[PDB]
Formats: sequence, C-alpha cells, structure tokens
Amino acid sequence: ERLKVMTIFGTRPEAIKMAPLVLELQKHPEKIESIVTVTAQHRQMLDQVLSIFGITPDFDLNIMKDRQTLIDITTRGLEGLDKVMKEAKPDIVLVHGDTTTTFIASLAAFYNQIPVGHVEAGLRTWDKYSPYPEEMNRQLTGVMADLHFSPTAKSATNLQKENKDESRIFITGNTAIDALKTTVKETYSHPVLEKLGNNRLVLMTAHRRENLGEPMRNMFRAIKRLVDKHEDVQVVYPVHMNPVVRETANDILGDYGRIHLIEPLDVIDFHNVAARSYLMLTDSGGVQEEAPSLGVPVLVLRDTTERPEGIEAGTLKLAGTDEETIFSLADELLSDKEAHDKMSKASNPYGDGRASERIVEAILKHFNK
Amino acid sequence: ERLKVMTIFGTRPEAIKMAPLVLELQKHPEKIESIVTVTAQHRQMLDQVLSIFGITPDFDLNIMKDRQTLIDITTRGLEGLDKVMKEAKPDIVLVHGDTTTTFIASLAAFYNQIPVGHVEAGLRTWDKYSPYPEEMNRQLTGVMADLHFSPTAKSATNLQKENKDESRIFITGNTAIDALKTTVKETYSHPVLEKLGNNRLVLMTAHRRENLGEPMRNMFRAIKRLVDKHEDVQVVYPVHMNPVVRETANDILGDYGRIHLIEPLDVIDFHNVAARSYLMLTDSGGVQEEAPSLGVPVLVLRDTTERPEGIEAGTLKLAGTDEETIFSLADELLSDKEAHDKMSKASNPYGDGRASERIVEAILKHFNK
Ligand SMILES: CNC(=O)[C@H]1C[C@H](OC(F)F)CN1C(=O)c1cnc2c[nH]nc2c1
Ligand SMILES: CNC(=O)[C@H]1C[C@H](OC(F)F)CN1C(=O)c1cnc2c[nH]nc2c1
Repeated sequence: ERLKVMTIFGTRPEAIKMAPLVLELQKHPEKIESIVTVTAQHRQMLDQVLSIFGITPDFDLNIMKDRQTLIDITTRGLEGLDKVMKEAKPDIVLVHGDTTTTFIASLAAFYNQIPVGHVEAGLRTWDKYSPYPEEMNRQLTGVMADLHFSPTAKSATNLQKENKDESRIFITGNTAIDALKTTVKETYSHPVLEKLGNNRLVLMTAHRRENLGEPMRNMFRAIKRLVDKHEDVQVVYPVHMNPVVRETANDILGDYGRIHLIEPLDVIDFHNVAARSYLMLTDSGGVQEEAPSLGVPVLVLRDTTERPEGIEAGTLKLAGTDEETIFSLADELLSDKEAHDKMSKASNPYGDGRASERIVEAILKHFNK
Repeated sequence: ERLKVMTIFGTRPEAIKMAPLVLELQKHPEKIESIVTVTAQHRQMLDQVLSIFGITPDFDLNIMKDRQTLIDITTRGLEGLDKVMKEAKPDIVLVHGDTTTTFIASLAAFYNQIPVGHVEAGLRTWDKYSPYPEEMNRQLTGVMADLHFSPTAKSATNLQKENKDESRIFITGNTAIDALKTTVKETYSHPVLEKLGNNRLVLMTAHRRENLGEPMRNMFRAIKRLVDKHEDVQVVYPVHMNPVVRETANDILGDYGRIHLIEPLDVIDFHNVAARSYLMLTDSGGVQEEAPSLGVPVLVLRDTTERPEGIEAGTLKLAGTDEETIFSLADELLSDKEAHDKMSKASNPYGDGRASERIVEAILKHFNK
C-alpha cells in the first residue's frame, strides 16, 4: 500500500521549484502515489511548465489572490485545503517556501494530523515586517513542519538554532537547479538568439523599485560603455517598459543597435536564453542561485549580498550599484577568457541538480519505506 | 497621546489570569488607554470576575467552540478579531496561554501589523501532538509575539533555546497570583467557615482521572486517621460524588461532623477558603502554583510532580496516593508547627504577586513611553 504524497503548487514560480520533485516522486510508483494539488489563480505558464515536466494535476483549487485581502486568502485557502486533504487523505503534504498558501496548507495538514515536508526551509531575516508576510509565513510553516529541506547550510543552521529536531533537517540544495536538466533544450529558437547570432550576450535583470533612480542610470551608462568597448557583444534587458524607463533608456542607451530592452521572458525562455549567455548582470536571488549551474558568470548589482556562499565559491561577484565597478568587472570578464572560464567552471554551492533525490530519500526513510 | 493596549479574554479560566493585568493597566490612565475584548463562550463566571475587578468590556464576540471544528473556530475567530482590531486600532494586543483563540488573535494582530504580547509564554512539551492542538498553538503564537511574559526561568529558557531575542523575554511570574490581593477579602463568610472555629482547616481537592478508585479510598482512610489523631482539625472536600462514591466516603469517615463533603467552590469562594486553610492536599497543577502565595503548605496527591520549582523551593511536597505516605506527611505538618510554619513561609517561585506590574513596565519601556 503506497505512501500517498500530496505536492502543493500554490503559485507560478513554485511550478519550476516543485515540478522536479514531482518527477522524482513519479519514479517510485511501487512505493509512492504522487498527488499534485494546484491552487494558483494564474495557470497558463504553470500549465506550460507542468506540460514540459509531464505532470497532470490531480486537484485544482482556485484560491483567488488579485485584489484579495490576507484574511480572505487565509480563510478560503484554509477551508479548501482542509477539504482536499479530507478528500485525498495523503500521508504527507509537501509545501514550498514562504507563501501564505504554504502557511495555511501547513495549518490544514496540522488540523488533520498530516505530516508536512517543507521545501526550501530556514531562510530568516528575523524582521516580521520585511518581507511581509513572507518572513512570518516561513517561521509559522517552520513550527508545523515535520521535515525541513534547506537549500544551504546557512538555512539548515537557522532551524537548528530554533531547536528543531536535527534528524528532520536536510541540506538538499535548491530544487530550481534540478529543473534545468529538463527545461534547457540542446536546441532552442527565440528572437533574442536569432538577433544574437555568434555575438556574446550579456543578459541583465534588475528589479525596477530597488534600482529606481541613480542605480539604473549607472547600469545604463555602464552597459553603454561595454558595447562601446566590445563590438561582438549584445546586452539584453528583459523588463516591463513604462515611459519612465523608455525615456531613461533612450536618453543614455541610444539606438546603436546592440542594446535591446525586451518584454519579460517566461521561465522556459529565460532558462534557455540564460543557458546561452556569456555573462549575467542581476539583482535576483534566484538568478544568483540558478544561473551558475548553466556555466554563466553572474555579477550582482548590489553593494551588499545575502548570498555569501556564491561569492566565496566564485560563481558570483559583487558589482555594486556604481557605474565604474559595474563596467570594470563586466569588461574584465568580457576581455579575459581565463577570468570568464574560472567563474564559469566554479561549482554552484546552492545545488548539484539532485535536491529532489535527497528530498524523496528523506521522505522514504522517514516513513521506513 | 496614549498607548492603546488591548487585552483578550478568550476562555473562562483567563478571567482570573488577565483581570489583574487589566487592573494594572487601569492604574496608568494618562499613558495607557486600556481596551478589553471578551471572546469566551461561557460568560457567567467571567462576568462575575470582571465585575469584582471593576472591568467593563469594550468588545464582546461570541466565538462558539461547542461541537465546533478547529477550521471554523480559526476562520470565524480570525474574521471577528480582525474586525475588532481594524476598529479599535490597538498599539499592542495581549494574549494568554495556549488556546486556538490566542493563536488567531495573534494572527489577526500580525495581519494588521499590530504587536503582540504573550502572557504566560514558554511552556514546552516539544511534542507537536501532545497536547493537541495546545503545544502547536503556543509555538505559533511564539513566533508571532513581540514580547514574551514567562512565568518561570524554565519557560524563558525554552524560548531562549528557540533563538528568541532575550531582550523580548521577561520572567514576570504567574499573573493568577496577582489576583489574590483583589479576590481575598478579610471580611468574607462561608457556611463551611462558620462551622470551623479557631480549628485548623485541611482543604482537600482531587479531580484527576488517575485518582479515581483506590487513590480516593486511600485519601479518605488517611483523613479518617488524621481527624482521629488531631481533635482540633476539620477537613473540607469540595467535590461532587456519584452516590456509590458518597457511600464509600461515609463508610470510611462516618458522620462525626468534622469532615465536610460539599459541592465544588467557585474561584472566589475557593480563594478565600484556601486563604483560611492550615494545610492543602491537591492533585491540581494550578493550586500548586497559587495556593502557596497564601502561606498554605501544599501536599500533592501524586507520586511525581509537574511543578519541580515548587518542590525545590519547599512550597510543595509529594504525598503519593498510598494511604501511609498521605497520612505520614499530613500528620508531620499537623503535629509540628515548625515544619508547617516553614512551608507556610517559603517563597512561591511561580510569582510574588507583581507579574502584572512587570508586564506593564515591559510594555511602557518597549514603546518608549
Ligand atoms: C527567484 N527569482 C526568479 O524568479 C529567477 C529565476 C530565474 O533565474 C534563473 F534562470 F537563473 C528567472 N528569475 C528572475 O529573477 C528573472 C528576472 N528578470 C527577468 C526578466 N524576464 N524573466 C526574468 C526572470
Ligand atoms: C487548575 N487550576 C485551577 O483551576 C485552580 C486555581 C485555584 O487554585 C488556587 F486558588 F490555588 C482553584 N483551582 C482548582 O484546581 C480547584 C480545585 N478544587 C476545587 C474545588 N472547588 N473549586 C476548586 C478549584
């Protein structure tokens, strides 16, 4: 009689982080019944990712988020998750990260005495209002979890110090890395890559809010200099244009034909473009933990980092927010093959693509299957 | 402009525990607006208590827990308390103990970015399902709290072990002890007290499931021997008895009019009767924590104690459930005024009746008032 394992996909980004785990669960059909419960409002891409992974949801709830209050999402979610857990009676529920849905899924499981496996556990800012409500959600999920799958020693240590059972804390790595084995195709077509040809692509990502002002203007002046010094380079910045930016951009970037501001890329397009990138400029934590497993040097557009492990391993370098250090570090990697290849061949400390294996082995051992 | 402090009364036993805290908040009317919210299902005893303390609720919610699921209590209570908090806009919400209401009161506060102070914080079993759901409730409340009012060093240690911020953890003692200066009145009469003279009163209580049968018979046999050897002693046993259990009592004790089997005492009568007792025999956790602050030695009708600090301080002594052990130790204390007076004068480690003062102090300091 099979261990009934219910994986929750509460949101589109979770698709990529949880699909590989489900694939791993589906490789043990004698011992495990994989049940997939999707609760996201927006499913088009989620279904896109599900399709590539060969995953058909068993349960679909519509927990509405858009213009909904924390209270409304909290009560409806809890009711609907309780109902689906009484309906499927799973032996364990797997929940990702720091969403309100993860929190209430964990509460619903606790209210049915169903064990919780917390994927990506242990991240702490210890500021309950930054991020809000994510910090508290992951602390709340944490007290209710029976098994903790931390991406890193740092997050595993945070749980140890909260007096969690050390036998229930596993350093698994980041399951997003696991996804790249599936999402990155040997051959792929996209406008970016058609226009790229045999040029080296610098792929830039930047949050608009935290780089609003001088930062982005500095990044623009820097990328402009990069393409001025390197005729075989194209810079691609996927970003939601707002005539704020459009002026900001043209004012500095001009129209010389090798800096392209495009609409955001969906996760599969992003993976496949990043996989063909010579260099990444980013302020994304996910890019910092994932892109290095594609062999891509990553410069971090921040004076400060909460990912010291990547800095120390040599997969990341702090570039700051100032024009001169952004230019200077990118220029180096573009002008010295040895400096590029060193960063490129550095082992990604956030995972080796086997996180899902380690998660499923911990589950099976916990249940003595 | 005043700090708005909202105190939740969620269950009947909280009335005695939180009323002294409200009284102490009402002693600072220039710095503090005291706002009282009652959500308890059963009201007669609570209302009696609030009136003794001169407390008028600002908000009354009916949250039903008669044959109600955790889910429904959780969602309806979250809604109810959220609405109250949106209206009254407290600067801090004070919650007691391990209840589902405390948990959701804290979550509602969090969902309004209102600070929570946790009265009676840090009790740990470390077993998520025992008690169920109380252990999880106190852990969930634990992560959300801004201030932790621990009755004992052990409770504070438990919180420190979970890596809570030491500056937010206060050993206050047990607020129930603070009630005694209000509830215990020198001008107080009770039938049972009239029948007692300058006679020494042994107050006996046993309500534990595990003290049914033989242990009751051993107690009654030991009481018989005690009133036969000490002619100036009356015994009061406020319990309800099945008719056949009454007959067992009568068979062992006789009807010689110095042992009073009576109906259970309400909290106020009990306080005042206990306060005029020479000795107490109990299997109640709370009597172990409270009765010593009245200068009454407490003999515990159990083989082992869950109140180790009382043993250490010499406020408590185990009597077991064997006739001989109960007789032996009660006889010692009724024979030797020294051994009685000693236990009578030992300091209660569960509090010195200033827990409410320490809580108010901690709140004023934290909010820079
Ligand atoms: C947790 N953070 C994420 O969601 C990561 C994962 C992935 O990075 C990975 F491939 F290395 C894409 N990503 C972005 O932050 C991101 C930024 N700018 C974008 C513009 N268009 N798509 C975009 C994705
Ligand atoms: C578990 N905590 C409580 O409820 C404590 C508090 C109070 O004790 C305090 F004053 F020391 C009364 N109490 C009793 O357990 C208790 C026992 N037998 C009784 C007989 N009649 N009323 C009775 C109350």
